[PDB]
Amino acid sequence: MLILTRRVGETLMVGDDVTVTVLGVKGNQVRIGVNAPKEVAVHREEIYQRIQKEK
Amino acid sequence: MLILTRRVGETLMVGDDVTVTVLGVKGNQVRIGVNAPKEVAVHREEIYQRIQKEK
Amino acid sequence: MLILTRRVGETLMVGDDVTVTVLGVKGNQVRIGVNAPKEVAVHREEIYQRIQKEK
Amino acid sequence: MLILTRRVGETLMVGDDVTVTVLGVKGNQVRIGVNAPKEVAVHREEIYQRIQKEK
Amino acid sequence: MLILTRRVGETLMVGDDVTVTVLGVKGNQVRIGVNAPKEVAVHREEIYQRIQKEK
Amino acid sequence: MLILTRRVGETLMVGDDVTVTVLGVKGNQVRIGVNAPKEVAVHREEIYQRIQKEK
RNA sequence: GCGUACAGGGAACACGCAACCCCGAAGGAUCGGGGAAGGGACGUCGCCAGGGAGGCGAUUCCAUCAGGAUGAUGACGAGGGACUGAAGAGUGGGCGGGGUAAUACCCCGCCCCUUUUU
Repeated sequence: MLILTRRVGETLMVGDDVTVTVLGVKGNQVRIGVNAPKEVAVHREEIYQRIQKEK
Repeated sequence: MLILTRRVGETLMVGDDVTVTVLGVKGNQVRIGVNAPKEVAVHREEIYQRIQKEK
Repeated sequence: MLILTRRVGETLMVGDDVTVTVLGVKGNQVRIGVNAPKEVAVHREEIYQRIQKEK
Repeated sequence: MLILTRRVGETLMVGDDVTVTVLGVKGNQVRIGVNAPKEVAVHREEIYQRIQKEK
Repeated sequence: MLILTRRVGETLMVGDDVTVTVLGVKGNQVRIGVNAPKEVAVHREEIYQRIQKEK
Repeated sequence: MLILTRRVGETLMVGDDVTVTVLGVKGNQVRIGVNAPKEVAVHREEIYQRIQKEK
């Protein structure tokens, strides 16, 4: 928790085989990248997050 | 795989129950917050993997 | 009175507890930023607010 | 918040009677030059602000 | 077969004089042009082959 | 005659026995030219056609 | 990612464009509509030779060291209430001195332009 200074092009083996990686910083948006396996779902979509909060 | 944009002080629940969360940007560095639970580990990249597999 | 040659995105507080910053510089254009509490006022071209003050 | 887009020397007074001006821009450096009285304080957010935080 | 790597506007003759070029690429829908003689029954994809199959 | 939309490889035959089908897009270059019959002299891009014009 | 000379009070991002995704009930021709979002996209830009098929080149505090905690530090006289500064280069413009038979050019003390120093 709170790992400061993971620079743009690093962080290649974190979590466990899920690889959260910073790929591109432009101002105040940070294009994060998850490479989780296909049996583990990733959702960011607000309305998909509201329907994962509903059902 | 590429989630679009996650901005400063957002990103409530992504992936599984890990809350990979951004905590601002000071220049060209980031501050990733990961509140994964207390039996899964989050270590950094393959330097530590080659520490343990050369021990 | 010429306190500091302020860099792009340098400060977070200048003077007293008013939180006046900068952000965004395109050439000679410098976008100043005031994050004051809303009970006090700020104006770009104050000639009509001074003439309405005298009214 | 992002109220004003001044170039070099375009205004000399911003706001009410607190006298936060802009007097010359050295490119990326921008010069806040004030004429607030001695009974109110003017400071910065620097190592002297950490000195005033400590003492 | 797989006679690939043309750039924008690159090819002008494929086989005999049928003049199949490649226009600009916006997204993934490529803009295949053809400037053939119209006496051959060139069309779109296999829905028109289904149209001549029923006809 | 200029079909503006074709998707990535969704055809197998187009028109008569020429069967233009794309496979891949990176940059602004494209793959083309699959599955022509072998009896017609197919060559590219144009400099071999100028070489046969010298013949 | 690129232009704005424009513009008014409380929106850490105002107008084009590009860029992306989807539909056509679509054609003999660079045809329309919608949005700032959605889905598995190992992201952006650039070049080379060929045939029943695929390969190559460059990327941002690149400032370090450390964790499982809304961290430490490395960066300007080194801080300033006089409308404050200090240091270093360069393009130029004027003055005076030197590189001295002499002319032109190039360095040095002074003032303005650009740029560097949390």
